[PDB]
Amino acid sequence: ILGDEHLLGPAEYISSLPSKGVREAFIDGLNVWLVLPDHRVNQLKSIAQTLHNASLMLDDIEDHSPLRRGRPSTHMIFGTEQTINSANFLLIDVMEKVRQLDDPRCMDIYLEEMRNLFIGQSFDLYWTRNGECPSEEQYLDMIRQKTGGLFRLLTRMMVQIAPVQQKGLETQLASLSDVLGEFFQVRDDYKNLTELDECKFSYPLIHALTSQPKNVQLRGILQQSRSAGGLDVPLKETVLSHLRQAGSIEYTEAKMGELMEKITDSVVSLEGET
Amino acid sequence: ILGDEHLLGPAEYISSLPSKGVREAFILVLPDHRVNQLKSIAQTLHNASLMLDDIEDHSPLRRGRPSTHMIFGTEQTINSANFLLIDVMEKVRQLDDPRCMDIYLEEMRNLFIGQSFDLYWTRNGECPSEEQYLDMIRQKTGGLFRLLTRMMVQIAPVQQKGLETQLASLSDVLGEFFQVRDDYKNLTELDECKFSYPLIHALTSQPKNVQLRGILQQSRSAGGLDVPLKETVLSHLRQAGSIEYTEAKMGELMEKITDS
Amino acid sequence: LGDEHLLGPAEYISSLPSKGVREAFIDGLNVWLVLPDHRVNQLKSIAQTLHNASLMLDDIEDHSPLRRGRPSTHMIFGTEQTINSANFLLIDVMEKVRQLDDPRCMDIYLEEMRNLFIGQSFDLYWTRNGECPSEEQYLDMIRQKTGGLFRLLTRMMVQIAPVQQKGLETQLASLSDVLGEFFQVRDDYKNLTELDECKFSYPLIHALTSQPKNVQLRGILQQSRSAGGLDVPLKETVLSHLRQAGSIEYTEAKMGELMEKITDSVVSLEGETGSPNWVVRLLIHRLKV
Amino acid sequence: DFILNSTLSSVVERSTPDIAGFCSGYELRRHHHEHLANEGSLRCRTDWEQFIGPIERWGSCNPWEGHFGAVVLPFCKPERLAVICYIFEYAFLYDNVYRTVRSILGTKQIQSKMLLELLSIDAPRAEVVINSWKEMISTTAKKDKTRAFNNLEEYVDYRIIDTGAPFVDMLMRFGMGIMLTQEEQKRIEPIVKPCYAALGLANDYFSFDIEWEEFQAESDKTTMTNAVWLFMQWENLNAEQAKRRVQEVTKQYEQQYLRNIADFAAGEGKENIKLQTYLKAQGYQVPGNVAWSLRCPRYHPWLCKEAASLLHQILGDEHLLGPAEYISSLPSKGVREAFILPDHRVNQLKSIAQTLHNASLMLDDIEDHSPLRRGRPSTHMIFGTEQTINSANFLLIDVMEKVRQLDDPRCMDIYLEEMRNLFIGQSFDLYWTRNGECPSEEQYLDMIRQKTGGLFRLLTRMMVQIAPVQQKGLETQLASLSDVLGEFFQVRDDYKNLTELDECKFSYPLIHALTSQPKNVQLRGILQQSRSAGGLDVPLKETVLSHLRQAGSIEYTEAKMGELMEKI
Amino acid sequence: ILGDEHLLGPAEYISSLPSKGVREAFIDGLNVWLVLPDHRVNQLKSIAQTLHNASLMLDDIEDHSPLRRGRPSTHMIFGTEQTINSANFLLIDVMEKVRQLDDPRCMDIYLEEMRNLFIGQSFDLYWTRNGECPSEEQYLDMIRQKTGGLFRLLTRMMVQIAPVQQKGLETQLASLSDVLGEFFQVRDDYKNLTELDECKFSYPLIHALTSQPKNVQLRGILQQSRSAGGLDVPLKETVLSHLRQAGSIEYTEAKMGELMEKITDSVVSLEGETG
Amino acid sequence: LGDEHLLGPAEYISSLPSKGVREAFIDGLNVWLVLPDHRVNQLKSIAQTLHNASLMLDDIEDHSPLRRGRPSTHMIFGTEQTINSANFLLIDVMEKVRQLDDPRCMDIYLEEMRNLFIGQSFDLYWTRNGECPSEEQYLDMIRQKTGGLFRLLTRMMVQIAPVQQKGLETQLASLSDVLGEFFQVRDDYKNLTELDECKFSYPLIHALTSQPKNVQLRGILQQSRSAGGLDVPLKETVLSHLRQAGSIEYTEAKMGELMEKITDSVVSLEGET
Repeated sequence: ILGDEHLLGPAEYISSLPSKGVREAFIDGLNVWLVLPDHRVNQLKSIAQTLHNASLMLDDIEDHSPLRRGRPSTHMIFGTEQTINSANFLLIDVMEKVRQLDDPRCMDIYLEEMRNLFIGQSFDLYWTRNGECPSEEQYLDMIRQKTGGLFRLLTRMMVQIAPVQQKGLETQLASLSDVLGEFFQVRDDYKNLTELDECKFSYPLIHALTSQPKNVQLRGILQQSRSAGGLDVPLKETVLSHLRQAGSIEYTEAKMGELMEKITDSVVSLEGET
Repeated sequence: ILGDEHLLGPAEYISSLPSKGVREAFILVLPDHRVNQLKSIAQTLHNASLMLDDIEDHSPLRRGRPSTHMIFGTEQTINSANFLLIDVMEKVRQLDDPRCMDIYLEEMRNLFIGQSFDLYWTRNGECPSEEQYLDMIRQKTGGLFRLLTRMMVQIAPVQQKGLETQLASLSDVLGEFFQVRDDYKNLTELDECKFSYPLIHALTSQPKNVQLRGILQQSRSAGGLDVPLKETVLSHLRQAGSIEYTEAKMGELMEKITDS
Repeated sequence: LGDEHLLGPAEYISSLPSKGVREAFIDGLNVWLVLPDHRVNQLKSIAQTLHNASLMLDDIEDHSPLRRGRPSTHMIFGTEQTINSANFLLIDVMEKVRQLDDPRCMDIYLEEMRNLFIGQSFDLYWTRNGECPSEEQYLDMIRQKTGGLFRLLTRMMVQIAPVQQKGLETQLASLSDVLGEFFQVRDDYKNLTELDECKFSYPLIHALTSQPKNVQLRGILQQSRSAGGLDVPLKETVLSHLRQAGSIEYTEAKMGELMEKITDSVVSLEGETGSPNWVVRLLIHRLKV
Repeated sequence: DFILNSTLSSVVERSTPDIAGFCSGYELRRHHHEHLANEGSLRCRTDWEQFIGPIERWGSCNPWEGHFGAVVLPFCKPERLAVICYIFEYAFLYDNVYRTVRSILGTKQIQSKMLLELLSIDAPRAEVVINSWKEMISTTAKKDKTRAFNNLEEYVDYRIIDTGAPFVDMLMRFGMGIMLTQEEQKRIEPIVKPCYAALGLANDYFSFDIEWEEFQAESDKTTMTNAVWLFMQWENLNAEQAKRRVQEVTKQYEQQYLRNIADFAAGEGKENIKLQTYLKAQGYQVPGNVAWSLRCPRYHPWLCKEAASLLHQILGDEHLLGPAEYISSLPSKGVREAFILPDHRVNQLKSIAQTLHNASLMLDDIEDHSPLRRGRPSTHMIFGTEQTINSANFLLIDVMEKVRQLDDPRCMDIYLEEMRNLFIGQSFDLYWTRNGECPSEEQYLDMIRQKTGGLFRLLTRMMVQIAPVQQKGLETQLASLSDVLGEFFQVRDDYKNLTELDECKFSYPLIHALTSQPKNVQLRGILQQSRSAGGLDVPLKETVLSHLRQAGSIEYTEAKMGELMEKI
Repeated sequence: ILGDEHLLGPAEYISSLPSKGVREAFIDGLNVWLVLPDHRVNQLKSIAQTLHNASLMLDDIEDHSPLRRGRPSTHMIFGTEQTINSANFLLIDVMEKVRQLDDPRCMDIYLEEMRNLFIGQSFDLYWTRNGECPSEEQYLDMIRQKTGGLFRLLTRMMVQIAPVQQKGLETQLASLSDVLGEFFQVRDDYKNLTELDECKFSYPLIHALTSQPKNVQLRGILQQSRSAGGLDVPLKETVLSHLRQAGSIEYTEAKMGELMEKITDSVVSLEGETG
Repeated sequence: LGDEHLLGPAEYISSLPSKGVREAFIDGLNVWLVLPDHRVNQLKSIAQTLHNASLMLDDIEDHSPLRRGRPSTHMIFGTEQTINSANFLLIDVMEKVRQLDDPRCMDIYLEEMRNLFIGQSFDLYWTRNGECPSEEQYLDMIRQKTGGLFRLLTRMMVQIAPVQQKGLETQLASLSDVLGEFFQVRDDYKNLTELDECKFSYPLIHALTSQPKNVQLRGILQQSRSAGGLDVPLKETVLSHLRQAGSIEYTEAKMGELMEKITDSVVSLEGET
């Protein structure tokens, strides 16, 4: 009838797994600049945790990943439909917490940044389904919304409840959020490749396909993955060998270095201001 | 990337299919603009529900035409449904009333609990009772009607404030009637092992019927039933006396719906 | 037609390494019942054939690729041929009971095989439909499935036994029933401690009963049902859910109680006979201690 | 203190330089808590006649120092001391070995009582003694006494195990209980044997005197295999000359053992006390053997009584009968009922036929992957495969309850033989169906005489047995009729299923097509496609029909029916 | 134990099937202008028939077509591997057939034309497997080589075998053959579409995908075709409705009319510089 | 445009590591036949291209995901593109045989290719239908399938060979057939000692012939035929059956007997020259 045990089951499962906690560390780091009450910071951390959990729950069915952190995924314990149902309700649940922050403007930020996140994820899903390689500009504009969406969403809701005074620090913090969202995705791509199964594009894999327009081997191992469903170890070694010859990994290291210089410059400028 | 063509695609496709407009016809002296706003909210919520339900039932067709997940994929349809929820959120905001927000959130919570119970019963093959099944369809199906009626009463010019309870009861009875009718007009005209009022009566009145339970189990681990198996299921339901046990419910619900 | 293709699946399973629990049980009971070597060997053949047919059928109805580490009979001869050989083995055993020179041995056979088939039918119904039985229902079933061959052999031995030893029948039947319960709870314990076919057990029943709201265990069991077996990480999660409800200790308590009953019954039998039975107690030692 | 605490046991005090010219100044110890060792043999003896039977041999017991297991090895732990005396007495009496059947059951109760107590305390510690026990018993069995052997050097290593040294050795191992590595044993095996041989050779040497009398008593005895008696034929002498011969021969190689203790393990690595203590333990028993064997009754029996006198102080049936009633509710044709004596006997036979046919149909539907039967869903789609198999087996068991009420023992054998033939036929059918093997015409016709004519033969023979005595000369005629009738039914079924083989079943027309045309590759390819994919699509079926009709196989089939029909 | 019975086998089942005789009729067509003897005509016709049979046998495998002319395909009676083997041997058989024409240049012609045919087929396969939409120019270039290759082969060998005199009328005949193959392919596409199961790109489909690079529905249905290895009736009707809105069935009739104008002009021109 | 899709699979299979048995055999024959270097390189090109096409096709017709520890060609380019490239390779070699400046070099090519295709056809038919050939039938097949390239190369070399080389035609051809037979038996031995594609071999044919009633072996072979391959315990069971039947010793004796003929033929050829 009404027990609400089949709704929060999947939500509670994913919320009891090991996690890095980068989203909460970002809030803690920002709270130094914007002095805020512990109550508000904890509310924002809960919001970020719920949004992250919903995103993780959804992005596992769309990747057919049986395991998460060595533990089984949520849809392998509850079912795909139940996981979708709980994830679509976590959006409503967060909607009641943004409304408890006592600010009419906080709902506008929520409703705009969520739309940006959904646009980015929609583009990622399209490029995954239809194997169309995007340009570097396109890929860098997706991950500034798909991954930098949560950081920007948290930042804009925190400079609004920030006590008076500091209001000028809006553009700088937003740029920091975007650069961090870019860095945290290039880093994950580099880590995953140097140390693709679901035929997912990455920054190193676009450079290879762009610099080498006549590489017919790469474009065929990229299609065997789509057709069969995944690449075995012998084919993954071939893909890594093809990427090692185009200088894609060096390109990725250069991009990461360039991004980190921007991060440190923004941090030093912000520290100078405050 | 500032495009909306891969996010709004499935939403436009599901809104182009032919419909019956039950929710719109359901929709207190209200100004016309408010009525159009409420109709848009109802339509968008129904479209999202259909988009999600077609996936959770592996239905290749909807009203004769293809389903949304066979033209755009599963994941894109899911993303579009989530953004449709966000868009309904935006639409409720424009109604210019603080108290519509709480109504929307509470009704969505109830609708999701009902759908969760339905999904649990369908996946695990656990047969609900009469009371549990009749309480699940007061939320999964009557949730939209209750949501709309509570929203309409609030933004209606004063006077009509004591009729919230009566209209809510009317909405619950209406949702029950719709679900029981759709159960009836599906056997007196299953492949995903969906329970129903006739099926529950048959399985409860007969605690030792092994044939029906075996056919249902075959349906579960086959992806669906063929024509002979569906025919024997119908014969079992007809012999158990559940086609007119359901016809008594449809009359009893019509008695309540007529009174209030 | 020259035989073969019929007693080939039967001979493949008779050439595999075994243990000899039933044979040792017969030799342990013979010191109390006292039978000629001919009759004891005939009963050994009957028990061996019946156990082999049971294993042949169990492998098919469990989708088990291997048995004792070696390939199964139906992966070398086909499902249909194995079924045919198993059906013929029942007719073959029914030819050996007739050579025991007793009309009353046929009634015992035909009345205990019915109980065997009833217990196995309930096992199959619960496995296929996903229904979870109660502890009483589960314990009663394994008193007919696993403790039926022991009872069958026992009731045949107390009928060919020379005149006098015939009042010791109810005690021996109870001993066989408790042995059949013990041999199944032990396997249930051993498999878990060190579900691919959605098989129920004492720990799993306890976990499902004590926790009416554990939605994760009921979820992984359904995943197993809908995927033809669990993976190793899901198996570890199922096993971990069974150490938080106390199922592993509940199974050991049941095992201890069963062993106490076995020891009490053996002591009573060794007292109402006058002969200490040092071969059945070595079998008890080989089991747990 | 993890060393040998020899405070509970002490050496024997004797002023002589050495008794009987053996074991000069060796530690022949005696245990002060020896009272447990005494009953150990007596408790065993009480078990024997209670399980095996009466004894007339007294055994091993002397008024002097003590038992052979007492003097030789008193270095046991206080608790694990009497369990060994139980083993020794059985071994010291086993060499000599309806009521015969009862005697055997007694043996299984002695070879398990000793095993129980020994294994109970510690199995890995225990397993050593049984492992040595297994090979020890077997070795002496193989050596035939009628066949002789060669020089004493090759003799001793047979004898060192034949009477058996490692037996006492493995109990000493059982005394202190250190597990030893596998390969390190091998290099020290030639270290222990010189001690073992000298240890073992004494036993027989003292025991020679009593072994002699036995040969004269037994005529059939071929040889008294014994080391010292081997000198009697090899080096012919009076008698006591051979007793002198080895009196110091063993004495000569034990002196070697003192070196081995002080050698490399305890030499260069003198500060390696964990290993150096291990070596010493082995050489303690040696003085023990000569003590007891000196004058004991077992070896010198003159004491007899003097030794004895001095020493006297579920409701069920719903998941079983679920697939069976479903298949019995589907429409039938009444072919076997019409084929089938007072009315009750006829009804009993009709019930038997119906149940057997239902079981056959249930089993056959599973092995055809056929979802439908008479337009109605098959049984394995309402109850599954395993439940249907269970019900099919129980139906075979149940028919037996029906057969036994016909009041005829010679109806219990007809049923079994006919079912054997039915299963043979079905086995050949299944083998040909699976392993893509086309039978010949004769093989196919033989198979369908048993798979399909088995039921008719069974019913006819049962009816002849049941029927009044006068009309019993038919039998053969009716059986031949039934065989032809079943053949006709099978050929008809093959013919009709073609005019108007989704599982690649060999029919009568198909065999003709395959045999008359050895070079037809299209038909064979289509059959293999059916085997692999699972079945045939409609144009494939039409091309199969075209290939069969071109070869004139349907006209062949119709000729068989007219031939079969004429015989009927 | 030396019979050639499992090799020639698949090559006879495909020959037994009914045909339309386009290649034979074409061979008869250029024979009035070239006037070469009957035995040479029969040899050329046998070469063309064998090449067409090999092409059909390979094509049916590379598309999973259970049926051909209403009857089952060759790889459902002999399997895939034996069909591939027979297709590979039919090339060698055709090349034994060519040397009997008693002209060294026939071998060079044959080798060049088969190189072109294999290039065209390679591009067709790459576009089909990788889900890459060709442009109009690329598609028209491919169908000029894959489909017009056989006609060009036959006409180039015919103008070489034929009795002396007339030799300058080679380029015109090659142009005619290329245009004719283009027409055959476009006609086949139109007939199939009006009256992509294996994700095959056509002229109307290319036009629709080029005209509206925002139609996500068409692209999604084309991807569903690839994912499920085929399209059902409602999805095919939806694709046809999409093509009947972007003016793809009308942009195809103009191409066919232009190809007929070219064919008629080429025939007329090749009727003036002869007798 | 270009041939980037037609020569893809050919170049990929050329890149992979090889042994060089064909090139070594050509070099070995050269000491008797004394061809110029240019012709020897032309023949090496022909042999390499033919071998590569053969491997490309064999991997397809045997569902082998791997080749020498590296991914197969049809796992990178698809089955259709690989078949197309193999056919173009068959075409391309015929443009190389035509560059040897001898009309008679083409009839040899056509006849030996016919023989090779016949042998492979019998192999494929036996594999698909699950029919066990006889020893004579099996040995006649491999004398054409794997003894075909050797015979082709030998005949072309003797045809190009500068004058003389009269009697060195039949002896060298017999050497080629024996050598191909020995290579196939050696490969069968190696595969066995250190079945997934239901492939018959000398040990397996011997076992199924010496034992007319071994039902277990036939059942395991049918299970391999149906399921798609043998998992490890079933492969161990087949190996145990073969060891019990004595097939391994039969194979080793056959290998020794073939090597004796190889040695005698080589000694005789050296003796004549």
